[PDB]
Amino acid sequence: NTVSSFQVDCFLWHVRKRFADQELGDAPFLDRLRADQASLRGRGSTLGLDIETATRAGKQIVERILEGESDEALKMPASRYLTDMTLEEMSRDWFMLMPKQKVAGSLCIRMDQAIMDKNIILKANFSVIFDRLETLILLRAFTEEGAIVGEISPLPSLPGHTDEDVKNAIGVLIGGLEWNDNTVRVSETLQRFAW
Amino acid sequence: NTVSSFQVDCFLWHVRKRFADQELGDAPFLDRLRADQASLRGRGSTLGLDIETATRAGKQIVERILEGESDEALKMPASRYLTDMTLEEMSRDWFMLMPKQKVAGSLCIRMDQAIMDKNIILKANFSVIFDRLETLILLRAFTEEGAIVGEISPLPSLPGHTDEDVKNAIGVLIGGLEWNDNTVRVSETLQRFAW
Repeated sequence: NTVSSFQVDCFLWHVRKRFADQELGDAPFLDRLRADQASLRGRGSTLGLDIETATRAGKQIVERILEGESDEALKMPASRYLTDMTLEEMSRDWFMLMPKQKVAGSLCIRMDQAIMDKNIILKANFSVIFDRLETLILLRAFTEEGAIVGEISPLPSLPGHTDEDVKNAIGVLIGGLEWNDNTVRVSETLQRFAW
Repeated sequence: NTVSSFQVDCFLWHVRKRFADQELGDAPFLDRLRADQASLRGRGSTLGLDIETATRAGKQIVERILEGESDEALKMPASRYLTDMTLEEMSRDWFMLMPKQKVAGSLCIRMDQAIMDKNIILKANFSVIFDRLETLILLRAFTEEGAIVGEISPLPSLPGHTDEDVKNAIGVLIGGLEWNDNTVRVSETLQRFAW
């Protein structure tokens, strides 16, 4: 119930206190330390439980979360994060004059039917693993003139998407753009990891 | 003198006429064809030379320029053009609040001393050959917030620059930026071809 979360609190306080004992903690850090020895004393008093049995039981619950870390904290490989786009580029507002939107396997594909006879380049920020595209943060289509005209975005409310899903979304976006005579080009950091 | 350039004119006219004979030429193309049969007739008249001997001698001068092409038109390898930056990005105006400029082997290096505690990424548009950076069109430093703060540009009035020159310029730019506690990151298309 509440007692268990309060054992968690008492133990975690004792933990950051052992931290602070090296005296590397920040002034606000230690302020929170005081604030929390206060709050925990007030709760242990207007509750009715000693805080040492609570510290022991919070040690027990960190042993359970440590059994969770012992189930295999860390997977077996490492990831790499690749960026074509400044944050600005990722978050810059844009619009399409005649939208074309589509959903395909946890991926939103947007483009503007009104873009014709432009050179478009595709930039993406994503994640690789085993030299293969692990997960897509975002992709965007820019005109050499500088305009955003298409976007491949991850759908949050779905259980993940794959590298083949992204190569398919890219191919479909490029097809839609090329239909209107737009010469579409891919940033090297996508050639090298998603074709 | 003038007669030789006019042999060049008469021959090159006969050439584009042989083109036009397939009737694939544009309306303005053929307009220029007429305009030029006119101008060449007027010049051959108020000059005093037949245009057929001039066509023969222009064939001789294209044989000399063809001996120039026979000295070895085409080198021995092929190049590739790599783009991080839309034209906009390359030509977008910027400024530095406290400039730092420098010349190093046909390369201009600019940066802003006033940039501190930013994440900067380096994008470049350049040319490779044998999977090595042949020649740099331009490089620019952007902040994740979107601001240009440094630039590595080719100096036109000098006899070319090398890939080592560019790796040195990059290293120097990154050093200058990192001095002010800015975390500098390189676009993958530079990692993969210029380190």
